[PDB]
Amino acid sequence: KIHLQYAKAKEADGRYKEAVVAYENAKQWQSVIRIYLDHLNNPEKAVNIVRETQSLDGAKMVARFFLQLGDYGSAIQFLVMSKCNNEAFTLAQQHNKMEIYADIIGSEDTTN
Repeated sequence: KIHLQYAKAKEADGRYKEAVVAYENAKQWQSVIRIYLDHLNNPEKAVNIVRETQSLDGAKMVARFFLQLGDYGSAIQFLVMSKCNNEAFTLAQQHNKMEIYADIIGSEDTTN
């Protein structure tokens, strides 16, 4: 919580130097994602928490911004749509319909 205090303080400045530490130490994929996706935009940065700390829908912000390509149907599942059984399945249909991309989302945990 002390780190989160310094996080709010430096956020008022704007330097995400170690505020990501301030967040993830406080177990904030929330604040990590807010700051990085807001500025860093690094898929690896958010994917850190996404693939080792189970970041929920904060990763989904990254995909919400990065789902603007033909092969980004993987991106919709690259971040796993958080917990989603048909959101990413609607996205798989959505290309025109993408059965190949649907089974691509079926690379591990197709649908639930």
